[PDB]
Amino acid sequence: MSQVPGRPESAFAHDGQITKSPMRALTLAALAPRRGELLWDIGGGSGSVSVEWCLAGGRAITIEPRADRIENIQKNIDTYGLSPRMRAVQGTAPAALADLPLPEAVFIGGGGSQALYDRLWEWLAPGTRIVANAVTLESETLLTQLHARHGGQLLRIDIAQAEPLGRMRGWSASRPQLQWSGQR
Amino acid sequence: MSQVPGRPESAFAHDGQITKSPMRALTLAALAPRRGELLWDIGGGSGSVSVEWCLAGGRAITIEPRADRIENIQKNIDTYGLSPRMRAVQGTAPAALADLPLPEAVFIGGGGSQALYDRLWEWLAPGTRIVANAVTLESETLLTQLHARHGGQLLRIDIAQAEPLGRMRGWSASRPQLQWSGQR
Amino acid sequence: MSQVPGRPESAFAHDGQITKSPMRALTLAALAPRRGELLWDIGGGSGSVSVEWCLAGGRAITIEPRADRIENIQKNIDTYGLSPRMRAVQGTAPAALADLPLPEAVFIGGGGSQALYDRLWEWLAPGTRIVANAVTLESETLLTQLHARHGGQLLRIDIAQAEPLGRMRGWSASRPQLQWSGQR
Amino acid sequence: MSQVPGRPESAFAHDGQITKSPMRALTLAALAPRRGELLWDIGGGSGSVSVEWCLAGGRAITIEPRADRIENIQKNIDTYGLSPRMRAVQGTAPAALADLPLPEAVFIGGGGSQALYDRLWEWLAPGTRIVANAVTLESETLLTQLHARHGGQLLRIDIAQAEPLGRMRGWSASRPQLQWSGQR
Ligand SMILES: Nc1ncnc2c1ncn2[C@@H]1O[C@H](CSCC[C@H](N)C(=O)O)[C@@H](O)[C@H]1O
Ligand SMILES: Nc1ncnc2c1ncn2[C@@H]1O[C@H](CSCC[C@H](N)C(=O)O)[C@@H](O)[C@H]1O
Ligand SMILES: Nc1ncnc2c1ncn2[C@@H]1O[C@H](CSCC[C@H](N)C(=O)O)[C@@H](O)[C@H]1O
Ligand SMILES: Nc1ncnc2c1ncn2[C@@H]1O[C@H](CSCC[C@H](N)C(=O)O)[C@@H](O)[C@H]1O
Repeated sequence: MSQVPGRPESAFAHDGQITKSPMRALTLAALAPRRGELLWDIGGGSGSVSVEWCLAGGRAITIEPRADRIENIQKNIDTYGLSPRMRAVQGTAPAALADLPLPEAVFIGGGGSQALYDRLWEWLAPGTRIVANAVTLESETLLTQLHARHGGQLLRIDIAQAEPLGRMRGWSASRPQLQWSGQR
Repeated sequence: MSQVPGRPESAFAHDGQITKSPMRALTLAALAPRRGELLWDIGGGSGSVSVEWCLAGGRAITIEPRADRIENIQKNIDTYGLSPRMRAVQGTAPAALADLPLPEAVFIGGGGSQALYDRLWEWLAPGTRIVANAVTLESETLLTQLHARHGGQLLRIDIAQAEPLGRMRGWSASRPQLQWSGQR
Repeated sequence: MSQVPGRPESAFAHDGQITKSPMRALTLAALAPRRGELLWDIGGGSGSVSVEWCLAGGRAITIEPRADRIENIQKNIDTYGLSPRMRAVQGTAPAALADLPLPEAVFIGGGGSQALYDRLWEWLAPGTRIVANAVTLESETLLTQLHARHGGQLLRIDIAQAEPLGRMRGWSASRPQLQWSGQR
Repeated sequence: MSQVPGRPESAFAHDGQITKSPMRALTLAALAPRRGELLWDIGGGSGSVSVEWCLAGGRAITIEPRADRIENIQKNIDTYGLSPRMRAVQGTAPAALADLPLPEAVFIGGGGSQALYDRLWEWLAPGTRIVANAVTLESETLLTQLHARHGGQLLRIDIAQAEPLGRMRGWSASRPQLQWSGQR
């Protein structure tokens, strides 16, 4: 079992919603976990980002509304013997982050609206690290405005795979993603 | 300091030829270090891949012809106290590889030719993992051929960054890079 | 000489600010000249869009503030004997637009601000076609907003070219460009 | 009806196989038709590239094996009153090009193997223009080798559209295409 992020999708329980391995390698690079650091993983999903954060030696709380997804998250905590360093929390951000200890880092997988970012600026200790991925055009202008307001690094990421087609190979149909890496 | 690959380019002595931090994350994700595994790093440059591979628990031999770049590799060995774990060899592949112990993984950022690959193909223990980045049409073609012959994974990767443009921002002008990841 | 848009950049007097030939093809495709239709070309530069629009049978008014660039527009008018069909106006939109007859189509390669668009929105006959290229994060955001408000088509476009790289070839480093095409 | 290439897909009879409008704008830009010039459109499909070549004032022969596709091609000749400037030919290249008059330009939509390119170099008058689009990795290395051997322009083209997803917008999943524009 690998000592670095980007571990296969199949290292995790998940439905058809999971940060794909190369994106997750990028995401963890930007999160930059130090040992014992806390992360709020807003979005959650399969919790795979949290899992790699914890395997790098971090502690993580992983917020997620959907019940089916929370089961997957929980299986992944057990599978990696991650209690109590990682906690699944069933809820919806920002509301679900009201009664939680302040973190050193925040990952906005999913749920990234202005209301979230207003609350975050209201609730978080200055210099708390933020990392966000956006796949919609609306999420993208949001990350672009955040980068205008507060600086940081803003990356545009395109990754495709080679695949069958049908006696030949093609590039898999790809979407770019924006990622913002900043503070506060 | 960060517990995962893709640390900033300033965490390393380098001369301008370093592997960019997000690409370094992707590569290490493909290399997938397990504790104590050995890496051949062909085309060391400033040795950043090897440093992050060894920081994840591996050992590495780093092959670079240029004495001035070797010196930077040496500093990174020093900085991170990796001398038990990490060796520099001044030289050219394939000649410099000939008396080395066989690795568990190989990385080619260096001058990857068909010669190098035929030699690697003859020498390597079956199941040894290979990872290569290409940034020329000629080396990309080569990876695609390698992929057609041997399988594994072939990724096309484009990463840009938000850069100044007068009082405006613009995407930095990037090249896609091809990355093959296979074995044997 | 070629009967379609996207003629080489050498078929025009220009100063370095010209629209690239493949982008000029895409733009004219979006503009879709019918015989005798009128174009407002905001941000003329060297007037290449207008030249190709008028060569397809249209008429155009070309708006550029810089006297030295106007001179290049003038040469292209001369070269192609377009003076009955094509006018240069030295100035800035929106002021320079105020006494012009209303067009059948408008192209903004020029300084496209929200001001310009509010004014264009008030002045223009409903069904007038609009086409804009963006190369900054700020102008791209604007196009996306325009798209959300008004519909039409929004394309993301990346074009690179095979360039030397020592004795090897590599892709030239390009930016994506956003292009909106709508009406009213 | 527009005086330039890139006309909508729906301006043509076609099954689910047709050069998409922006690609076709690019393709015709590179073909550069002059009035009365002959084109072999190898591939054929719906014949849309031929149709725009002829509407620019060119003559075209359009080779295509599949019977269903040839009906579409023929409907497009009738619809645009293109007889006899455009001829549908049911066959398979290179064989199907044995008894045909020599052209000024060649478009390799589909069917682009080495056998084709060996025959073409054997059958065509020096300085005959070639334009080719490739979507597979094998077709791409072929166009890359052709560019090594004979120069010309080699472009990498990525175009995406904005589209629903589901209360938001996404970029449509896109494949890059290589296009070679050369001679002989
Ligand atoms: N307001 C909100 N707060 C928290 N999570 C939300 C949310 N809105 C949507 N989500 C969740 O965000 C997830 C999408 S992202 C899933 C991928 C995940 N990052 C992974 O690595 O596995 C969905 O599971 C969705 O239920
Ligand atoms: N035949 C060969 N054998 C070993 N190294 C080579 C080589 N040809 C070129 N190289 C080296 O490969 C380097 C380019 S790649 C440098 C990036 C490196 N992976 C890093 O992270 O720092 C150059 O320094 C060059 O000297
Ligand atoms: N407010 C404004 N009104 C009109 N033109 C403007 C403007 N601001 C900038 N421009 C012009 O827009 C040009 C950049 S775009 C040049 C490309 C042009 N379409 C061509 O094919 O040649 C510059 O020359 C600049 O002077
Ligand atoms: N050897 C060959 N010779 C000629 N046509 C071929 C071929 N192999 C495949 N084709 C055809 O090439 C077509 C794919 S391309 C279709 C898009 C077309 N360029 C258009 O603009 O409408 C298919 O119709 C296929 O039947």
